[PDB]
Amino acid sequence: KAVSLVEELAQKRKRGDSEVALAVALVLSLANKSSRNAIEAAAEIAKRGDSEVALAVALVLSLANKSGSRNAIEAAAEIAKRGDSEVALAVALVLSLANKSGSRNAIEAAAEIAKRGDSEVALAVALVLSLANKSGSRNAIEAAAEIAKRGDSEVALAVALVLSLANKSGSRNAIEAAAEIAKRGDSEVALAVALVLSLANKSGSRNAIEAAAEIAKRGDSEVALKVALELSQANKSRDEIEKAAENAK
Amino acid sequence: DKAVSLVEELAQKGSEEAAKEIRKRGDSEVALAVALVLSLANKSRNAIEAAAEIAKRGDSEVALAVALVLSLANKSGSRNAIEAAAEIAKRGDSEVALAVALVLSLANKSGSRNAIEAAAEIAKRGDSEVALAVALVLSLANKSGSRNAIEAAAEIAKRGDSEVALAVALVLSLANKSGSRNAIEAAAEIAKRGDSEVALAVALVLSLANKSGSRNAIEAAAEIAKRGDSEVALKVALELSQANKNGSRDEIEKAAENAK
Repeated sequence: KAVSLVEELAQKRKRGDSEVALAVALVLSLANKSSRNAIEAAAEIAKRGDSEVALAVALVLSLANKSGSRNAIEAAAEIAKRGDSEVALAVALVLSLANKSGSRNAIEAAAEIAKRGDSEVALAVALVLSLANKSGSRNAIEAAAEIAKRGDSEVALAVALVLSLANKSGSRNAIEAAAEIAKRGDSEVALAVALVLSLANKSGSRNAIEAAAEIAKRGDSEVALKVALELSQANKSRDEIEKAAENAK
Repeated sequence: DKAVSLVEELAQKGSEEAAKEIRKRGDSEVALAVALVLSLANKSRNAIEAAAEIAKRGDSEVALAVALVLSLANKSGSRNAIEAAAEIAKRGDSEVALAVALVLSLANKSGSRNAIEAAAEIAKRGDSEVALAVALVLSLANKSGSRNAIEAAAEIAKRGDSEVALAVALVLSLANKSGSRNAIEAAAEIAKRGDSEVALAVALVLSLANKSGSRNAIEAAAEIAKRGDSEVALKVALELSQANKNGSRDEIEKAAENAK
């Protein structure tokens, strides 16, 4: 029967694998209601006969119609032509997260990442998006959009570190400053701060963590590294962690 | 019509009604999606039980993500990964299913069984942030083409720490853009070590070396990475950062030699 649904949707088998059959029906059912290139791409997948790939494409395609951005529909077509499940999935995440983002910058950025089709960028962007969506600050979501727009794997990975590290500190000041760093959008500041926060949390001193949030807010790359040095060596005297924290204050 | 038929036929087969609801809505994407979800459940008990929750939801995005994770749980052929996928299907969060799909898919394409073992663990923990961060380290190890990095990625994935994975994926990524085979070589050494403070401190140096655009700086940075001394990376990072700000092409090469 599945071949019938794929055959009807195709026309409008010899292998006989249900999943592939249904999977492709999706790829064609989604293409036929979309972009001439989209329909053409969906066909190429059907000829491929890959269970995993057909779904990822349909998924990126399903997410392409939800945003509406034809650039997303056209970008999904090229990913369908590339036929790499890694690229499709990572773009699915960025697209899915941009939709749940509630930001048109994020949606516009996500479509841009789809065109470029860089797997590494989309995943790192999807991280920064996943964190901004959980942070609950309108400014952070736009910071992520700005980051995703730049299409830089390093800033996304450096900012995601800072956001992730702040969320584990439970310190509103640290989170407040973390969103500030994403706005600034500087890879060198985020990493220098990512160290400080990482080293404060590991030392497990609220005064160290809050001192770090102070450093982050100030956003002075050299100062974070100076404290990172002072904080690192103490980690290697609970009496002393407070000293370097106060000094950083 | 066939969509509701295929879903209904598979729905009759020990299913827990929902098919009538989906049929009443008459959405193909949801219908084909759920059909795939149930089809994958039948051949695979909690999965069959879990798939019904998806069917009643009538959500196109979740059904595919779940079906995808299910499809990959079959190709891995690891029972633990099947059960893990069922718990994710019970949640019905397309984000977790997607991020886990990647880790599972990337672990399958890696060829390391430690990795596939790890990928299954990630599905059980169902941590959206860890699955993505690991997927990075995995995606980067599969592209590096050094069997040790893949096993390094498996170890990282095994520990289930988003910080170490994000710090390591940073150095690996930073090394791949350096074009320096020794930097890439040292980057694989860092991931094996598995130290977050070391990788970050090194990620800094590399970030600064690449930015300054001095091959001496990069090769010096790679030397630092090989040593793996966190305190020494930050010292050079400070010396390197301040040259990147002034732009003294004569100075950058000076602090690069100092790092040796």
